[PDB]
Amino acid sequence: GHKDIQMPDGIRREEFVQWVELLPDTQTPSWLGLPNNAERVLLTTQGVDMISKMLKMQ
Repeated sequence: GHKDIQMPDGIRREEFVQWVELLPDTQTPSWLGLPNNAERVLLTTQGVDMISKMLKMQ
């Protein structure tokens, strides 16, 4: 949505490490610049891959 990542205003490394350690942890592909459906596409591909592996299994 309208929210976006804000770069730290600090000038020392400690502020940067505190900021990254305090990251929201709700990473979405939109962080990378990719569309948010990229995760859905990747999960679909992984599910198809698991289906193929299970089919090869028997």
